[PDB]
Amino acid sequence: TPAPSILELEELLRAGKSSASRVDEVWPNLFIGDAATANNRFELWKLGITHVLNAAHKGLYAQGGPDFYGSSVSYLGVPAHDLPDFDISAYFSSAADFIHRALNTPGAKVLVHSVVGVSRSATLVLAYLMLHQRLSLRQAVITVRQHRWVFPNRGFLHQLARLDQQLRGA
Repeated sequence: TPAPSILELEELLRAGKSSASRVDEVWPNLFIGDAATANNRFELWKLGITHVLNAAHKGLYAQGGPDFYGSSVSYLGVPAHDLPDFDISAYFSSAADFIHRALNTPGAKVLVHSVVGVSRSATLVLAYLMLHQRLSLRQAVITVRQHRWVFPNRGFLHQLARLDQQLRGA
């Protein structure tokens, strides 16, 4: 079965959740959210978030230790731009390892976020699902789309389909 075309991807992406929420659990203890969500440390505390992957990080790519004040014990900042020519695939492995290590830690919960929680953040979660949860791209999309409306840009879609080809041997 070949990897899906961009057109097919986009049709898969539009079929799921008609919903606007700021943050959604899309896989056990794994959340995708927006900037508003990431910038309210009290609500992250209420949610039980222990690990934060900012897919729209401003600055150099960087990991962080525990938050000066907040509940977060570990931060990863991926300085992606939401552009089709941006090489987000360079961060798939490191982002996916961060997520994996956290979800294999009893009691941890991970929030991956970006400005609107639609493209940069979802792209990394899709790659995680493919890398570590044995899912094809289509299956990663079907998984996520039930719980949040997501829509990686076409450049990112290409990169995820390349990854789907590499992992499955097309």
